[PDB]
Amino acid sequence: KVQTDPPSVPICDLYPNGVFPKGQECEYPPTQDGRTAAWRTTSEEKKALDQASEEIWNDFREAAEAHRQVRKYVMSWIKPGMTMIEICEKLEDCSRKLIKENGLNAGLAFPTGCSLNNCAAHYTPNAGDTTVLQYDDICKIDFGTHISGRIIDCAFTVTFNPKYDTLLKAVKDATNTGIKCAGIDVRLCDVGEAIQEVMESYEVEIDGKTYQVKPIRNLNGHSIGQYRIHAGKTVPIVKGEATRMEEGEVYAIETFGSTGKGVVHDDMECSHYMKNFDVGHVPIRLPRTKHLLNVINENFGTLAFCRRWLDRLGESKYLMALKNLCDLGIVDPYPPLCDIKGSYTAQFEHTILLRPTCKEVVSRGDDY
Ligand SMILES: Cc1cnccc1-c1cc(C(F)(F)F)cc2[nH]ncc12
Ligand SMILES: [Mn+2]
Ligand SMILES: [Mn+2]
Repeated sequence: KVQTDPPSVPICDLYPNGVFPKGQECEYPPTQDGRTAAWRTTSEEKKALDQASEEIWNDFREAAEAHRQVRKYVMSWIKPGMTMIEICEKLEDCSRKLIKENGLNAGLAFPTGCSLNNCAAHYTPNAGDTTVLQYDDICKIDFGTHISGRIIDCAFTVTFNPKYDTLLKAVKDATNTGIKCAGIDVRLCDVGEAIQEVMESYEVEIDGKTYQVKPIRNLNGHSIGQYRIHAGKTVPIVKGEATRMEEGEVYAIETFGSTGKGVVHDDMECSHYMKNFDVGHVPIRLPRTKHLLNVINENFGTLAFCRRWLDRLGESKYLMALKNLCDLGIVDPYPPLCDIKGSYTAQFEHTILLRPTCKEVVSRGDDY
C-alpha cells in the first residue's frame, strides 16, 4: 500500500504493523558544566522508561506523518486567487482522510489557521468570509492532527513574493534555534533569549523599507498535554520565566517574527473556541446552550474547534448559545491576534518530545 496523489490513503494503512516513522532524533544540549547528555541514549533506566511510553510516542508519530503528507499536498496547490475558505476546506478534507478521523480517538486537533499579513495567529474563516489569498500575502498555515489526544501542533508560512524570503528565513532559523536550545532541565527564559538573539540578527527590506525582525513578545511556545493544546508551561520568544522543562514533557516550539511593533492585540471576528480544560461539569437548562455544549462535548471535548466546524455538523443559530458558553466560562474564545496595520508576520512551529533517551522533533520533515 502506497499513498495516492492527491493523498487519500490513511496513514495507518500505509504502516499495517502499527509502527510509524520517528521524527528527527537529537541528543540533548550539554549542561552548564559543559557535560554531555549523551549518557541518556545508552542508559538502562532511560531506555526502559522510553519503551514504557512507546504507544504514546508512536501515536504522535502517526499524527506527525499525517501532518507531513497533508502539508506537502497543500504547498503544491495553495495559490493566490483561492478563497481562505477553499484553502481551509481542502486542507481539512485531506487531513480527515489521512488521520482516519474517528470521533475523539483520531481527528483534527484544532482549526486550520491561515492568518494573513499583520495577523499572526488564530484566524480561520467563519462562514460567508469572502477573503481571497493575494500574491503579496504572507500566510501562516498552522494545523493540528491527533491520535488519542496526542497532538501535533505544526506550522509554516506561505508566500509567493520573494520579497519576504529573508523574513521567513529569520523565523525558520529562530524556530530551529529554540528547538536546538530546548531540552530536559533547560530554563524557558534561556530558550526565549536564544530565540530572540537569532531572530534579531536579521534585517529585511520590504518595498524600500528596512526592519530588524522582532519576535512577537506576547506569543509563545507551550507544553502539550493530552487533548490539551496548551498544558500550562509557556516558552518565551524574548529575553522571560526561569522555570525549567522536564523529562517526558511535550512542547510546541513556535516563533513569530514581525516587521510591526512585535506585539499582538485581539482583532477581527472570533472563529476559534475551546472548552476550558479545568471547567468541571456544569448543569445547563437553557435548551440551545445545553444542546451546543453537548455537541461540543461529543465532538471536540477539550480540543479547540471553530464555527465552520459547527456549520458542518449541521448546527445553525448557535451564536447566542456559544456566547453564553463563553460568558459562563465553560468555553473560551480565541480571537485572531494581530500586530499593527501594515506589518508582516511569519511563523514556524514544530512539536518536540522530551523523551528520556533523546529529543525528538517528531513533526520534522524534508520541507522544514
Ligand atoms: C490555549 C492557548 C493558551 N495560550 C496560548 C495559546 C493557546 C492556543 C490556542 C489555540 C486555539 F486557539 F485553537 F485554542 C491553538 C494553539 N496552538 N498553539 C497554542 C494555542
Ligand atoms: Mn500551532
Ligand atoms: Mn502552538
